[PDB]
Amino acid sequence: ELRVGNRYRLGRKIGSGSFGDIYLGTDIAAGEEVAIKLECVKTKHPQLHIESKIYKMMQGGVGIPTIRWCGAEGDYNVMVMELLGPSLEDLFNFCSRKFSLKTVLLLADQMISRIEYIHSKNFIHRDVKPDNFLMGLGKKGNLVYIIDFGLAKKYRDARTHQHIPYRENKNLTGTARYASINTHLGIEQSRRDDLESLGYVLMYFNLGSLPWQGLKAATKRQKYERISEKKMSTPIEVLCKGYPSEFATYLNFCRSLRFDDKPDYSYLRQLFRNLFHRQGFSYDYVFDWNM
Repeated sequence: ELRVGNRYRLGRKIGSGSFGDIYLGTDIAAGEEVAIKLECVKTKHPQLHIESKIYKMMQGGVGIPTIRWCGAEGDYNVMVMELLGPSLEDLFNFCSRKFSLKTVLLLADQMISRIEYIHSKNFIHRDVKPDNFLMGLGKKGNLVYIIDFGLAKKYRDARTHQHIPYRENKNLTGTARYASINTHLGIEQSRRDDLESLGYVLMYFNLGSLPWQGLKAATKRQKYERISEKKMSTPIEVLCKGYPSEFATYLNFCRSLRFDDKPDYSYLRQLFRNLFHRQGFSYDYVFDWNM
């Protein structure tokens, strides 16, 4: 059988992320199913080792997947990770593409804390999207994980907390649908941009779709610019109309952060936490997919 690490049976391809493909694998020893990321070694700028080092720096964090093994075999760099449960996009589809307010708020609280944690380790994620959040397994089925550090970048020095300089003409990184407005404008990303993207993700869960989704386009350049210009032309107060004002406050707060500002994560969490209590929700972690 085809094995990597002389321990991991390789199975079918199950997705493609930053700079590499993801495969199902089986810990042929432990007997557990795993996820296996492969990067073709035939490149002048390999990334998987860099990503692995970011994960390993993160593993003191709640909701960061465990790395099981890192190595090079034949034509591929290999990173084996703990296999988690479905992505938030998967669960969104299981729930026919609408989440209740309570689920969105329960998710929002944990997703802000994952991003805060990454920032506390001097990195920005730069690919905040529903597919990059996965629920845990078993007694960790209530826990939201964040994955994929292939687009991550250090935003400050560990010692001085000197922020990376302000720069323009930086290329777009992750998905267009959730990119911050500044990212469309080619501005270097910082902490504010991870959080603004989360704001779009939350409104996506509330609405079923964002207003810059499904814009008719013949070529694929004209589909991106219609995303960019609909996102730039749709005020937050229009985007969040008919939803609790916290979501508009969240997005306005994130859009108004200065490039090098430290976000007040606690205030953002309390915004949603206080709304959670006003709606009379309880913390029983019964998400839409548990019903």
